[PDB]
Amino acid sequence: VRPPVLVDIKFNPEGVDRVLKTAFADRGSINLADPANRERDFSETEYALLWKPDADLFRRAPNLKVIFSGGAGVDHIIGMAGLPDIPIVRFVDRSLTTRMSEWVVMQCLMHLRGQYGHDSHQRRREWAKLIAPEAAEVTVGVMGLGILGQDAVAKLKVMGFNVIGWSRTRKTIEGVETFDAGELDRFLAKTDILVGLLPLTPETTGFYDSELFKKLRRDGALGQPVFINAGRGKSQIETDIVSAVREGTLGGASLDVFEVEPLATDSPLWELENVFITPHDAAVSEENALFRHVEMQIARFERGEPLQFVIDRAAGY
Amino acid sequence: VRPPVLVDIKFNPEGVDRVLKTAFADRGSINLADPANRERDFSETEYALLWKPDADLFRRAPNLKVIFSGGAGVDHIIGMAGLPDIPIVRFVDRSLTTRMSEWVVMQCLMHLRGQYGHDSHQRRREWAKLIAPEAAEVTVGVMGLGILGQDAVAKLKVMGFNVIGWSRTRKTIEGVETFDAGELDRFLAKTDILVGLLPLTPETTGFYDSELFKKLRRDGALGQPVFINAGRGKSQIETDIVSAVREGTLGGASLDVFEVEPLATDSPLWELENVFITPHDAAVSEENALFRHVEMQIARFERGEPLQFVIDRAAGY
Ligand SMILES: NC(=O)C1=CN([C@@H]2O[C@H](COP(=O)(O)OP(=O)(O)OC[C@H]3O[C@@H](n4cnc5c(N)ncnc54)[C@H](OP(=O)(O)O)[C@@H]3O)[C@@H](O)[C@H]2O)C=CC1
Ligand SMILES: NC(=O)C1=CN([C@@H]2O[C@H](COP(=O)(O)OP(=O)(O)OC[C@H]3O[C@@H](n4cnc5c(N)ncnc54)[C@H](OP(=O)(O)O)[C@@H]3O)[C@@H](O)[C@H]2O)C=CC1
Ligand SMILES: [Cl-]
Ligand SMILES: [Cl-]
Repeated sequence: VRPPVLVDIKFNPEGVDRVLKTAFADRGSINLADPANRERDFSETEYALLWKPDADLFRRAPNLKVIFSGGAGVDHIIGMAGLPDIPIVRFVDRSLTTRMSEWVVMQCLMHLRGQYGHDSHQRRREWAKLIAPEAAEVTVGVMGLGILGQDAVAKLKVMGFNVIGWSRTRKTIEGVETFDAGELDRFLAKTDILVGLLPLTPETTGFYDSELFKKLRRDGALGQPVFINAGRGKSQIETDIVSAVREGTLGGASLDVFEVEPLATDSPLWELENVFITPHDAAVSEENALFRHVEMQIARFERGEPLQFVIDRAAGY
Repeated sequence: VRPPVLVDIKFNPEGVDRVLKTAFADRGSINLADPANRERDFSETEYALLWKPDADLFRRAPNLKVIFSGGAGVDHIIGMAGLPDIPIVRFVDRSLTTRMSEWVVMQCLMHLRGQYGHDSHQRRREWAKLIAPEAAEVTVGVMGLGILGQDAVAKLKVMGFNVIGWSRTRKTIEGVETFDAGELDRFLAKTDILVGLLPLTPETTGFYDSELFKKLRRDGALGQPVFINAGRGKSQIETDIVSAVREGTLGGASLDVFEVEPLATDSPLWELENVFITPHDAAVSEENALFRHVEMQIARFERGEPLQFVIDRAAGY
């Protein structure tokens, strides 16, 4: 008999309860939201699925073999005291990648084509032809070339954009100029539409700021460059986005993530011209997908195969 | 010395005058907008570039070898009395195809992802996550599989949509179910998002009507099906689009073309929920592109090679 999987995830508790009815069917689960588990024995527990876990979890479950993040991010876990030296697996919803690429391509097209203007005129019953350059005249600079960035690059290229990429270690991608960490300024100077698909680490906290926006290409085919972020909200400085749009440093933005979520009602972003807001719904997983992922990794682990999507502790993502 | 090319195109006359300064540089042009050409001798004229030409042009220029349409469409020419039995070449701006595909993919994504709702909530400072199915769950049915439709199909497929096509003669396209003329009802019943890329002919006049909209798939992943048209406006019955959206037969629409252009200020379409209007600017040619196209076809013709993009007179497009 395999021991049940420990689950401590701060999502809709009623939703989690329901998924867990059919998850882990060979072993069951220990839902830490249930008061009947306040004094549960975790001595045999092998696997823990955690999202914003209780601080003393690792004292209670000292024999864990693998930690599974309940999210795509691991900032919620990585900084915890007493985090054991065991693999931490991030949630890579293999079906979510394509949905992030739908969002990225749509946002880039809406900026390329002038959706903001089209919609403003439509609401005023104004017939107003706009000029847009073809995609090939515009360079999209993708920051982050991991699971999400490499899919976005591929699809943006097919739509016709010139695409360049930036990552901590330079990638090799056919047809796409790619840059190392240290080449940030050069990469920004070539970029008309910046697409952010970075994890949140100390190095990427407050990264998208006034100074960065002033380095984007100023004499490109869109007139003024555009900032797009669907990575993590704490990577950007929103007051600097607001100032940059008002002063014309940025021609617009598309944002799915924010420093504080939900975005405050009084944020200036909501009504800023040429700014598109989605409420962190660009690529949210269907509720079972996390559990299917964890189950699959357990199966690999129990056949003696390598875990996938293991984070690099020293790098922080 | 080759004779100058006859040009009778009802566009901005000042714009046409300017392009013609550098066009046809080995022979010149005869601009019929110029009053100095009211009594010009066209006995030697070989080529005519026409958009909504004068009715007696063919009496004045009886020795024409080739007619070039000034537009992508040829409805403006095809019905004319005394139209000579010589090739008519349509304007296929080889660089416009990719721009039509940008528009089609953007519109399909905006309907897939709920841009209308996102934007409505954003304007009200409301944080409101929406559910959207992945593209693979939605079938886009492309009507017209010519230069524009085949490019749209390819790019929609890469974005992840299921795609099917319909044309007068069935095409063979790998990975895409394709249907013949007579299979329209079956094709409509499988379609969640209809994309119209048909020419205007008698058979396609008033084609997109109430009866057609009621045949689109009703139990699909978008809930209610969507109508998209960027072919010709006279192919649709706008009052039926309005009724279909109000009654819930259509979940929304995207339109670049209209029965009467510009779209009347009082049209209900402007303010209809889930309807996106662009003012016939999805794929408008840069002003020189027409002349470069005509020049290239003349060069082929003068080397004894076949003209390209010749219309099928019996079929009407
Ligand atoms: N808005 C949303 O709904 C969602 C947002 N996300 C967010 O997207 C992020 C990216 O996801 P994913 O692509 O799967 O992540 P990956 O870990 O696969 O890729 C991360 C990329 O970021 C690069 N990177 C990390 N740190 C730096 C740095 N300091 N300098 C330069 N490049 C850096 C990495 O470089 P290298 O390749 O050299 O390692 C890599 O290319 C996630 O961490 C998550 O926060 C995820 C899902 C949904
Ligand atoms: N909104 C805009 O700015 C623009 C609009 N357009 C419009 O787009 C139209 C399509 O352009 P393009 O793709 O280059 O044209 P093509 O002539 O290359 O293709 C036309 C397609 O329509 C199909 N078709 C024609 N009549 C019928 C019919 N009765 N039943 C079923 N299918 C039919 C043809 O079938 P088959 O393959 O069997 O011949 C073909 O697949 C143009 O005619 C023009 O009016 C063009 C450019 C810009
Ligand atoms: Cl964040
Ligand atoms: Cl029309």
